[PDB]
Amino acid sequence: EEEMKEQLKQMDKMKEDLAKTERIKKELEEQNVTLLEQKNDLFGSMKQLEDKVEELLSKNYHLENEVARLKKLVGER
Amino acid sequence: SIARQEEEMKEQLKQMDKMKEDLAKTERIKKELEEQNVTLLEQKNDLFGSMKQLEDKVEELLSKNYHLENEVARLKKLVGE
Repeated sequence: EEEMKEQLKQMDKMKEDLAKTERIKKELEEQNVTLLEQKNDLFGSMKQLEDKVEELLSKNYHLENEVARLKKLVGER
Repeated sequence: SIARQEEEMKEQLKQMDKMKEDLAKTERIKKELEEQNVTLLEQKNDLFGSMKQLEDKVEELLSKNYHLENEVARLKKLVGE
């Protein structure tokens, strides 16, 4: 009579434990998606900065050569 | 009702095992997710750090560019370019 209890009771605790663990799992999943998005956004920004760096290093070097050329023409130093 | 009780306890135990099995699977996925989130968080902070270093580099490159363009304009004005 009171034996089916101990098993039924245990089953209830397990049903609860499973529901809880699943909530944590769903929570971790949401965090995972949020982190992946934040990374992709960061990668994109880094790409734009890297391109900008390449663009400026190239323009500056050319400008430095031009400065050198224009200077010899005017007789500067 | 006894044969009925036992038959129910057997089924009950079968459901209990299926429950244990679903819990153990959820736990494996949980740990895998925890580890992935730790890795993602470390990479995020690293990217952030690198982004700040890149911005500082651009900031300086922009100042050199500004000065160079001023110099070239000053010179081209004298030559006639």
